Amino acid sequence: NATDTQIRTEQGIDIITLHGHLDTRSSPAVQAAVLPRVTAKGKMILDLREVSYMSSAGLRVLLSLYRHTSNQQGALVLVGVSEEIRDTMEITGFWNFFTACASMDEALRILGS
Amino acid sequence: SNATDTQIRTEQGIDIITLHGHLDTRSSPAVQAAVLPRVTAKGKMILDLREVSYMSSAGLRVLLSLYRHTSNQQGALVLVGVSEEIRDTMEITGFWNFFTACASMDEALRILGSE
Repeated sequence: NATDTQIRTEQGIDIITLHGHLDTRSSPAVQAAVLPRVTAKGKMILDLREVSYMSSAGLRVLLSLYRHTSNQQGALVLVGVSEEIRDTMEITGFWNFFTACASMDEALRILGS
Repeated sequence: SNATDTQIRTEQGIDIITLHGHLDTRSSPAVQAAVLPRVTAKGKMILDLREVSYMSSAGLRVLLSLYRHTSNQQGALVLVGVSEEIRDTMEITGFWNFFTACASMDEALRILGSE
């Protein structure tokens, strides 16, 4: 259940990789881990290629993530949002806060490589 | 009917927008297209929602683009009179956390610094 997380920096770009399902039981541990890893004027990539589903509570984690990156003057890219997930974020209107692509490769060009 | 009654005005620097109805799939475009433009630059806007019963996904999405866009113009916004039932809905998601709200017009004008 818990989300297996991996966190690193390569050239001032923080890469948080997530594996699992943003449950409502599993959401808190990921939030606890991700928010402290945002950098001011910071560039982050959140790789969601192996996240299978978000419920309301997992989407709240992204928005949470987005609001403090927004306020930290930082830049965040989502990598590999599942079709299903995007379609669910498009309905609510949350999708339009975010920058997103399908590859780690394109994601680094967006932030400066 | 499904049409929302939307008044817009400016009191001493503040753009005040008043809504009557619910914001669903049918009623939302008109509210967004009407309200969204009056978002000026470095502005002040009270959105009075005292008389809105509810708002579907599409509706709250309207509050969303108003927030996003209110940002593009780096301006202010206070939501007045949001019901508990609508307020719970925006807490489910955490959208609620994007906004500044109060129950009275006075407090808004105050949060915006008026008389």
